[PDB]
Amino acid sequence: SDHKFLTQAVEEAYKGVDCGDGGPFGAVIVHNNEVVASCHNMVLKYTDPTAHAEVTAIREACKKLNKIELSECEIYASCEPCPMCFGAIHLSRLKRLVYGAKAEAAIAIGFDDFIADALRGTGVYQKSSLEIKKADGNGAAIAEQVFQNTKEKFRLY
Amino acid sequence: SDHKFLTQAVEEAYKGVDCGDGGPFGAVIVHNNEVVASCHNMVLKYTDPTAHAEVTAIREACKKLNKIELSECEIYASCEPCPMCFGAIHLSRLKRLVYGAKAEAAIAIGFDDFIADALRGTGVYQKSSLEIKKADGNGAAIAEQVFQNTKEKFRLY
Ligand SMILES: CO[C@@H]1[C@H](O)[C@@H](CO)O[C@H]1n1cnc2c(=O)[nH]c(=O)[nH]c21
Ligand SMILES: CO[C@@H]1[C@H](O)[C@@H](CO)O[C@H]1n1cnc2c(=O)[nH]c(=O)[nH]c21
Ligand code: NA
Ligand SMILES: [Zn+2]
Ligand SMILES: [Zn+2]
Repeated sequence: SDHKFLTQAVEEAYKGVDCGDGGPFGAVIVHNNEVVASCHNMVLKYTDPTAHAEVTAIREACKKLNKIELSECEIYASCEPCPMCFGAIHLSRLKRLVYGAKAEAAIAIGFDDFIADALRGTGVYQKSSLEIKKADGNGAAIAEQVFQNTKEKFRLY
Repeated sequence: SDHKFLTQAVEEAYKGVDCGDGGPFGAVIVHNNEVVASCHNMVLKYTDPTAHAEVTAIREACKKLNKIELSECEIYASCEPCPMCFGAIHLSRLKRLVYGAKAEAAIAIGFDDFIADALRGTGVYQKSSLEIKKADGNGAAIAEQVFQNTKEKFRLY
């Protein structure tokens, strides 16, 4: 299950950067193995710097389920969510987060050094008790290669 | 000019609570004394937990200026922005943030303890660069009074 949905997020990243919607980032929100939302970064398409893949997926899933909490759903991110996106995941009350690549893989291709303290447990004020799983092995390697692969295909933002 | 725009953000908070759009939070984005956006929390109206006042103001200002960065603009928040909102403020490259009430004022009336380390200067992985001003005197009094005046005028989220 984890491998399938992380793969779907990676494919969303590739698709979004291929059609010019935004950067190579994907996010899939799932409710008991039923995909509620499958989105990618829409910053360029929407002219919205908040339209990251995770925030877009949360918005879509919440309007689809007609409620502002997703306590029965889990989110799969192709890359480690940024501070804004992790805050949005916290506010969404999503019960589990699985992400593929570490943020350093995205920083390596010139992206801003923007890492969520609450995700890595390095904060004084912001804490998290959300279940967080960093993928390993297969899906992790594939997700880390995304930034070196999608790199001549978009301009940084 | 700070007091005027902070008071406008507080007025937005009151209006949003009256409308039932969301909670008592407002945000005003300006460009050299010209209001670019004036928003309040729209979580209940939009069925969107990311639709905080600050995120909504950022979206609307970026739509108005036809770009994803607001380096020439400043933001006034009625209350101390949450981690998600401070991350959005960082991504939007706003040059200055002026906030009225400390987050403890919102916590005292039933909101979650959800405080941004980067705003208070305790961040390790996330480090802010923008100028930050906490309101004093009459602006602080107004922004703090917002939560005492709106208690049980809205549904908590
Ligand atoms: C990586 O890095 C980067 C930098 O820092 C900035 C840019 O501007 O942000 C980030 N990003 C982007 N895109 C995205 C999504 O989609 N999601 C999330 O989470 N994040 C993100
Ligand atoms: C304060 O407290 C609270 C809790 O914690 C959570 C909820 O759930 O968040 C927060 N909030 C709300 N609303 C809002 C806006 O509008 N803006 C911002 O910033 N923030 C916010
Ligand atoms: Na408005
Ligand atoms: Zn993000
Ligand atoms: Zn917020």
